[PDB]
Amino acid sequence: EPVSIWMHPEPTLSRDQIVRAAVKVADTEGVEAASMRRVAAELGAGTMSLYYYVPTKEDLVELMVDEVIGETRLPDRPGPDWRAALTLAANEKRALWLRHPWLATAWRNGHPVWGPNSLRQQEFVLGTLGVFDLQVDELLSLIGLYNGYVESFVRNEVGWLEEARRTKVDMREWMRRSGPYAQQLVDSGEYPMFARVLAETVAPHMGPDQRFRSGLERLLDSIGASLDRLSP
Amino acid sequence: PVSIWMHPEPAGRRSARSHRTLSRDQIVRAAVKVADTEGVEAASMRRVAAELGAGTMSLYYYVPTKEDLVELMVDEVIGETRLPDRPGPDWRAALTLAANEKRALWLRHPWLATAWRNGHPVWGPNSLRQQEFVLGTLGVFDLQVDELLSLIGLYNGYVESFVRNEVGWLEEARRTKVDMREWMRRSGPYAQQLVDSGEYPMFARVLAETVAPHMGPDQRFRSGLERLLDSIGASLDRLSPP
Ligand SMILES: CC(=O)O[C@@H]1[C@@H](C)O[C@@H](c2ccc3c(c2O)[C@H](O)[C@]24O[C@@]2(C3=O)[C@@]2(O)C(=O)C=C(C)C[C@@]2(O)C[C@@H]4O)C[C@H]1OC(=O)/C=C/C=C/C=C/C=C/C(=O)O
Ligand SMILES: CC(=O)O[C@@H]1[C@@H](C)O[C@@H](c2ccc3c(c2O)[C@H](O)[C@]24O[C@@]2(C3=O)[C@@]2(O)C(=O)C=C(C)C[C@@]2(O)C[C@@H]4O)C[C@H]1OC(=O)/C=C/C=C/C=C/C=C/C(=O)O
Ligand SMILES: [Ca+2]
Ligand SMILES: [Cl-]
Ligand SMILES: [Cl-]
Ligand SMILES: [Cl-]
Ligand SMILES: [Cl-]
Ligand SMILES: [Cl-]
Ligand SMILES: [Cl-]
Ligand SMILES: [Cl-]
Ligand SMILES: [Cl-]
Repeated sequence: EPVSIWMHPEPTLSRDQIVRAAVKVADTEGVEAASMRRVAAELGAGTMSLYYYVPTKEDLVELMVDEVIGETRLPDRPGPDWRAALTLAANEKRALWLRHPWLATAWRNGHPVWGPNSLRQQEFVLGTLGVFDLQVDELLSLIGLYNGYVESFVRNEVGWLEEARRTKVDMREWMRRSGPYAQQLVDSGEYPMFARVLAETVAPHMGPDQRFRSGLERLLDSIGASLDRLSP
Repeated sequence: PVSIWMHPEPAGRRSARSHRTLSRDQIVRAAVKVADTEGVEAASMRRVAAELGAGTMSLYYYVPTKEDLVELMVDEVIGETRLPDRPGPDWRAALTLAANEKRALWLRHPWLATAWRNGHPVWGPNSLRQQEFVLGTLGVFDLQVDELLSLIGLYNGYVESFVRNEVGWLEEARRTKVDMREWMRRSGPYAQQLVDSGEYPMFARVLAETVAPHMGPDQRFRSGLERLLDSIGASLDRLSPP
């Protein structure tokens, strides 16, 4: 039976060096550029000798994820103020993804990453609502609202940065250039919800940081409303 | 760069050595079939041309870049969703229908979970029509546009995360031969070592008390979706007191 990288003890070179060097490549070149042969060259080592520490590309990615999650700066305990605690975790996750853009898209597996940094972060996040009388699956559903918002926002933010390096058209410029088509769509009268969105939305005109915070505040109100009903 | 939705499409044309007339639609449809069977990376201009019995360069007359092709493919398959013109007066039932149609679509075309790496939205006609339906489900409540979009954000965040993870398991298992249920079996001993450490009590509680993972995929999706709809409902109430 193939053994989890987390159950697979590691014996000049080390697993951590290999992982950190891989991360440094992916940060600027993407995860596909962080091949073993590339990471080997970065460490002045022979490629075959890397496999002794990290048996596969798949395992390298999983190690890379857990390694970076270790960079977040969370207190030991979430404390009683769940809003502040989730805001703190939200801001840290956003900053982490923007430092490591590949996090938004590198993971195409189903299985979760059960390395020590991810488990430690999960304690903090799951613990934020431990002071309400929730069943586990109620808890996990509310935390899914939180993760859903943060990851969707930042995945899109990192999509725009990626897209703009290809096209040199960023979000603001994209909205400017799409205006004549948007008007054509509104004037057709076929998309009245869309027309309402365009006429009335505020979010796209704020900077990214206040747009993130303003969505977070609404997200947290949505969790608070559910808490009112579940644990009254 | 003119967007693909504004890029005027030339007349259908048959190259002298080809049996079939070439059009944008026929190229996108042939691309979708390739992506379904072999993934989006395999659907190079050449491969898609081979499926059509056409020369590679003649495709570029109809679709100028791979990215436009992908945007076209995304909009094409979204046309497959089966939604009525208007959502109707039951918002839970309407978002339930859209959730189940999106999940089935992503299961038919699993590259939808991963192939879109851009920031810009797809404003093709199939996407805009589905967006009207989805946005329309809460349009009758007294909601500011950005409260509406935050609530629809909850809906999409749930459906996409679930199905992205579902399709991930399927892809992962084609490589490893271990699906989710088997992965849970094989990970038992390690999970028990983590619990035994005493360093992860929330994790221990989760492993002890979670029900969802033990359900079959349809029941798990439904049961999460009901909980998501309960949260949207608590928000709808609280947004318009008393
Ligand atoms: C995320 C995203 O899609 O973000 C979009 C951004 C890139 O682009 C934003 C965008 C684009 C263009 C404009 C605007 C945008 O905000 C402006 O607001 C704008 O509307 C503009 C304008 O071009 C205007 O200038 C103009 O040129 C023409 C018109 C007719 C109106 C204006 O005159 C007035 C206003 O200036 C809107 C925003 O749309 C939304 O927020 C859409 C949200 C839709 C949620 C869909 C969920 C559906 C779920 C599902 O199917 O499961
Ligand atoms: C999505 C996912 O991660 O899905 C996981 C699935 C693949 O795997 C599920 C999983 C795995 C293993 C087992 C189980 C699982 O459910 C079982 O429930 C299990 O717990 C099992 C067992 O192996 C057991 O058999 C066993 O071998 C060992 C122990 C200690 C207990 C059992 O004896 C009893 C029980 O049968 C857990 C589930 O965890 C969750 O559902 C976790 C939700 C995590 C949310 C974290 C939010 C973090 C956010 C953030 O940091 O921003
Ligand atoms: Ca508030
Ligand atoms: Cl990447
Ligand atoms: Cl490699
Ligand atoms: Cl490998
Ligand atoms: Cl941008
Ligand atoms: Cl800002
Ligand atoms: Cl793919
Ligand atoms: Cl599975
Ligand atoms: Cl089922």
